[PDB]
Amino acid sequence: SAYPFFRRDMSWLSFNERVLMEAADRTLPVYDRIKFLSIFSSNLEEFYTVRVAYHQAVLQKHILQAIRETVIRQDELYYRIFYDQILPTLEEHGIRLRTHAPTHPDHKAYLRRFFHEEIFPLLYPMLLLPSKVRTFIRSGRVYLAVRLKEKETDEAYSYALLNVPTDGLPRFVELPRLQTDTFYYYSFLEDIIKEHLDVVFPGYEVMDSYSIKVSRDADLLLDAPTRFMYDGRMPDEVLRYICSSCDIDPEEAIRSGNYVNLQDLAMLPNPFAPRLETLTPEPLLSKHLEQAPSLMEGIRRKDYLIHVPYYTYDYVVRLLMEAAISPDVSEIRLTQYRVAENSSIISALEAAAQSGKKVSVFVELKARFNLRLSERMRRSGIRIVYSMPGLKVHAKTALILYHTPAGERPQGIALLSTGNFNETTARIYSDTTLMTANTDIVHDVYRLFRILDGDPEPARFSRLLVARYNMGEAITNLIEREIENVKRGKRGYMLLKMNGLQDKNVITQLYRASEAGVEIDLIVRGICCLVPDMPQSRNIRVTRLVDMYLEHSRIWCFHNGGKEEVFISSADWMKRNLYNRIETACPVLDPTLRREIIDILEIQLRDNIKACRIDSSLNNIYKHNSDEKPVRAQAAIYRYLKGKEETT
Amino acid sequence: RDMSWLSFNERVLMEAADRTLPVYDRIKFLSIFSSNLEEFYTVRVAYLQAIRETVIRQDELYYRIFYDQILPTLEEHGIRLRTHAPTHPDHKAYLRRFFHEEIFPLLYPMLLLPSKVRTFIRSGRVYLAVRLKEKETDEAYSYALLNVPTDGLPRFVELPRLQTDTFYYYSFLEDIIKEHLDVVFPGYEVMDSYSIKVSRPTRFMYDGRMPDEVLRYIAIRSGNYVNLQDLAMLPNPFAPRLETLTPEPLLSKHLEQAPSLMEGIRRKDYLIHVPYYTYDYVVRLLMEAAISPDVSEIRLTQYRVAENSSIISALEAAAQSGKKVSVFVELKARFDEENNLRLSERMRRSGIRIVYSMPGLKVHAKTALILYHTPAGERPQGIALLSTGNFNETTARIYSDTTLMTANTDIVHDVYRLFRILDGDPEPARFSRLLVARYNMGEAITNLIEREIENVKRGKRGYMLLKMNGLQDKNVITQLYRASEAGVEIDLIVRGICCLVPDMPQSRNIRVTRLVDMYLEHSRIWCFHNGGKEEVFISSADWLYNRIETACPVLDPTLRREIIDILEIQLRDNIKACIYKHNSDEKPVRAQAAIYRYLKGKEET
Repeated sequence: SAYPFFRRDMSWLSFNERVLMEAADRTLPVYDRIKFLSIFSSNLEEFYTVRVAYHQAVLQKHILQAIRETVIRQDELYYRIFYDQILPTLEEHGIRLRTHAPTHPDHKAYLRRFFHEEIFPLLYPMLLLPSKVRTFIRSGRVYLAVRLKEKETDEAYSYALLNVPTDGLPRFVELPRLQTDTFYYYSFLEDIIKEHLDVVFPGYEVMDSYSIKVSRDADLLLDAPTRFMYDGRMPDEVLRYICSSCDIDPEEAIRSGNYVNLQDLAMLPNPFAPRLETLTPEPLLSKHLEQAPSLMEGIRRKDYLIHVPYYTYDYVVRLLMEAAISPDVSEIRLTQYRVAENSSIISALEAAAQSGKKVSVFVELKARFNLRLSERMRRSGIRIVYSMPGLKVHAKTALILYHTPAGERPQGIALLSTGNFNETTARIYSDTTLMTANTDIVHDVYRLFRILDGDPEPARFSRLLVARYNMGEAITNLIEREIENVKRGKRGYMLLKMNGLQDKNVITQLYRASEAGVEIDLIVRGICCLVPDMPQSRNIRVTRLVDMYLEHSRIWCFHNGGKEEVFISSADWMKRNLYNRIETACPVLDPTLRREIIDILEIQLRDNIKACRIDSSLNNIYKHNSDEKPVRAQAAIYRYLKGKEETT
Repeated sequence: RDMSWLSFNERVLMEAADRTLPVYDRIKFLSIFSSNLEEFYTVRVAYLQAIRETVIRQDELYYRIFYDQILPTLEEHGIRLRTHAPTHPDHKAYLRRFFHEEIFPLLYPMLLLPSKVRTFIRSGRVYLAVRLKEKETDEAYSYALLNVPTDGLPRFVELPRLQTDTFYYYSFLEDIIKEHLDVVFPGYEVMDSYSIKVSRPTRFMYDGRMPDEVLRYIAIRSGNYVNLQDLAMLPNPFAPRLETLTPEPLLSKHLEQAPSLMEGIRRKDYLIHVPYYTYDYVVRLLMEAAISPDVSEIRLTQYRVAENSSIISALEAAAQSGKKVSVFVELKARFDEENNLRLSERMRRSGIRIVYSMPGLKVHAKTALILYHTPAGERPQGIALLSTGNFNETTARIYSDTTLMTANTDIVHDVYRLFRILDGDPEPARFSRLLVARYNMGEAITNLIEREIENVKRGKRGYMLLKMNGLQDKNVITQLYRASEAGVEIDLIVRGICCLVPDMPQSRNIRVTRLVDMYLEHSRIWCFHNGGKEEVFISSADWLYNRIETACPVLDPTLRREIIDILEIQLRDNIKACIYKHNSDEKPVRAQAAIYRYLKGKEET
């Protein structure tokens, strides 16, 4: 009906604004902020190469103008933070990231040597004669466009392109130091190059150079560029001089600040070891699990919930290793985003397959995405099955099966999760993992993998929710039940946390639930297309929580009068999630476990330090409140969980 | 000396010429010749007329093998390495797409303007000097330089194939650039291009078809292809059907049929010789250690931390099982990439302790140690792994190395102690059997030499057998001279750079063999005759005061027999290297194939 919806990209840009804000948070240790600057840059790179590109491919066959307008604004904010706060704060703590060329003799002597012995051999000085010689400018790299005037006083300017060899040198170059010195010194690689251009072009007067960067859909030449970003001091004559070979309208050209590709800030060294950066605490264990005779025995006796970064990642692989050398185990089956890197998990699985046990890995990746690693695994006896086009398996489940009679119920352990088991990222992910021996779940997971492995099985699950099967109905039923309850004069409440909410249908149901008097708390960090503070969303509160850990859990709580039901999911509610992929959602059956999740989510909804509420103009508004005691959810959750573990 | 080892490189080229050898074997020898003539020209010529005459006719020998024999032979076995652009449309289409999508974005076309703009030429890299006319009218020439981006792409490009096709098709990377020059220079009639290659600017191998004026626009003129040592990289479509460099990896069938590897080692010492055997035992043993409840800790030396390997995944698994896992890496890169940082961070997150070599004492000793749990002030009991090579095999050229796997209580305690010395722990620095560089090693070697000299003075035979990569040190060359005059017989098996001259008053007793074979002989072994009660050493280096090195005695008699057997195969007469009587009626073989036949035989006993 007549329902409002944010555009998804505007909503996305709102998210990256909040990332930029972490950088502006002066209460945070500098390197925390620097990390977020880098993240912001890498996110906007991804957005450009898939999302802006998409809209550019459509406009061949306003959104684009809106993006550009917003990005130009965010860019200005970025440089204000960088020059007015970051660089100054670094100096307050003895770090000098030089933005101009050193005057100090020793530093000069050093860099001149460095340029000569280390940089220069990695250069490729390219004169640009546009119609005469063709040249490529690779994406994700930084290049210097140099303007040259020769011997003759003639106005005619020459132009040259050179590389900043960050494929062979660091972006940031440390300058030698004495303990008596006030600072540690750093220089941009491209700055050093700028300061020595005269040796590269001896027969010219080097007029100026400007940093450029191009993002493109892929690095290729056409057979007979989503972004072209450059230092704003650059005259258009030289722009149209590289456009003289690129056919690039002033639409993709965005003039920006003096340093580009600043996602490399993630590479800026902190010479004060653990200082200048929030120390992440030591990951907790479960005492209960630890004091069982073996891990598999523990899960056989009780369900466990593991909340990671707070708890270790170690339980998945430890369990896998137990299972490897156990006589009782017939098979192990799990999902994996890719098989490309070596991992503990792969190793535990290889051991198991070599121990004769049936080992299957269902991998959600593509046609044209490793080869040696897969063959090593197959040789070990592991089986690897891919999602052939249509449904890609986004589900995050593992399965350990015991030897059982014949027509008996499968017995074993199911592991279900909001993210991947393999920790392989520099950013730390907050995620939630259920470990259960429950015979209904274990059977459902059992059945799921047979279905994914193409075997005949009835499309029917006891407790599990699978996408393109029972999940759509279940989500509708659950929401509807809250609507009904309000009409019976009972409380109607929902607590919903995910990375993204974008699906028009589910959003419309939510609006109808609000209209019906159902109260809704949404905790959504990324894209949200539901628009808050509206008549149709009058009973909805929208919280975006962004902090050091990536809030990646997907969790659903339906009040149901007071017989609360909690689900853990692999899916956000996008269009592609509820229809294209195979996903999972799982009921948390154990009451104390369900209670914990709600406790945690309540901690999140109580956050007054990082949490932001969204308004109808897509603004990130901090939920700060001096009157109440300060609570930041990522600190508090750790204290809560550590608390309970001392109560063993 | 130099005339003799230029005639050593003659003997390699001789093998390549050998028309009864399998094509890819011949191709690998040509490849060895090209890498050897190179090394010469950095360590010998840079350090002149007498060189040129004999080299330039070898260069003529080489190219004759290559063009007249190697190329058609491949064709005859259904391998088509083209020297020209394809006429076949499918191929023509492919390379054109390949050029645009893969090669072009990796290109840096630079017009050469010699005094206006300065530019560097990287050594070891192949470039294309390109000669341009902007129009056929001009008569004069523009010039340009082009990279051949073999750092991002292979030197030989395979063209797509149908099972029905007669051949496998390959093209040189630079030739594809040659054919597509006009996309790079649309404004010119692209007159020519020539392969160039520099050494350092001491040398300048280049395409002989190149004029000197363009040479002056920036010197040993050769054929149409430079850096032909790349011919090793050229793949063999037919598994191991046309080579000998990859026979079936051997298993230790005894160890294979023990109830576990850890059980096996616990009961007997084992030797593992690589290419010959599987590389898997170390990884598989490490995994057994990772799942085992008995294992208390795992220590290991590493060169760098760079590759995320099977071994890393294992140690991670061990650390996550709660075991102490420390890793001793000797070099940290200066211009640190994030992939190093990421891998190391993941390992740190997993429980693994990265400990970098504390100054001076870089560990070069490539060892591992698996420790069990033991009662009180008990002796450390476990497994120790000591090797001649690096634990992480990420090689292009194939190295042969030897690994001891022992649970011997003396060595295990010795390796234990060594790690604690590397872990900066104050320790009673006294090793029972092991010999450690800035500790007992120099004294011990000296005695070992002085016991043979002693034995000569006692009327008994004095004998040493040493296998080495090379021997530079003056003090020890003279130490070997000291033993030589004092009546001690000496065998030197070496490969690379060595300056000890034979055939003199101080070297009548020093014979020096240099093997002519495919794998890089990396083992470093010391054999002391000791009046017939023989002593053998596995060693991490060759002759002692800079880093920390290890020499390990081979205590087990049968393993000592084994190594001596191997070494002696490398010393026999029917094997290719360089009063008595025999005839010219036995077919010479290669040491490595003989060694393989030997180790295979041993296993099926």
